[PDB]
Amino acid sequence: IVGGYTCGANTVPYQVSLNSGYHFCGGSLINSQWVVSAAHCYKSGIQVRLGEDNINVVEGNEQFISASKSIVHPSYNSETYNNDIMLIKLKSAASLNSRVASISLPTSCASAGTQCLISGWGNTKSSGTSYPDVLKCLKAPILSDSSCKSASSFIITSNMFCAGYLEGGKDACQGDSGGPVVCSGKLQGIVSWGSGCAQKNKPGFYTKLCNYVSWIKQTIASN
Ligand SMILES: CC(=N)N1CCC(Oc2cc(C(=O)O)c3cc(C(C)C)n(Cc4ccc5ccc(C(=N)N)cc5c4)c3c2)CC1
Ligand SMILES: [Ca+2]
Repeated sequence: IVGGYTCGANTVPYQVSLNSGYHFCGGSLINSQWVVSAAHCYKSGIQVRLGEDNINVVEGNEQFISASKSIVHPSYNSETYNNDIMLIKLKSAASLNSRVASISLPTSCASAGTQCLISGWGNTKSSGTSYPDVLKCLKAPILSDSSCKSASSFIITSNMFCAGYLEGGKDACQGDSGGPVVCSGKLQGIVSWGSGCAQKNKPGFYTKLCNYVSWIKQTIASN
């Protein structure tokens, strides 16, 4: 997260860190047994870490649970990033309380102009590299699909939205991948891609989660 702020310990209780010997991606807890992240976060050997603030210190509210199964969306396209979404099942159910909590799925999509909360342990610099230990947060508005298409020279589908600041300076970044965009208490997005971070006319792009609720619900119901 570039140009954001320290969230505060456990203030984003659905935020997870995916760990393979080190933090590599974020995710969102959607019930006691399932996390949603980005398909581009797929790898084997995933441990889900819940209840994290400082990812380098055991502070006492963590739950570390191995993944039993990962399911990348059947139509994920790694060249265009279309359908950048993956479900991860936990080997055991997480214990839910104030510091570890699921985030509601949307019943309708979010509108352009709404300020949403984006969070992660990604790079905090637009030019350099600096990775934080504690969770960072950013409020950013959803931009119109037309604005997003005007800015970018890459493929943008109806399964993506963009959010952020066309002037630059505030954005998600590498290491925030897979993490949440929450708007009015609903998980509306997954950190998916961007041309650099916080650069002028290169906003963040996000998987448009509202398009996937049926797939999420049926996949969970049958697995
Ligand atoms: C859509 C498409 N097919 N394409 C072609 C390939 C391009 O891939 C690039 C281009 C560039 C570039 O410099 O232009 C960079 C720079 C970086 C690092 C060093 C920061 N990465 C890795 C990265 C990883 C995750 C991110 C997650 C989120 C956001 C964000 N801004 N919200 C940025 C992210 C950036 C990049 C990935 C993207 C456009
Ligand atoms: Ca910790």
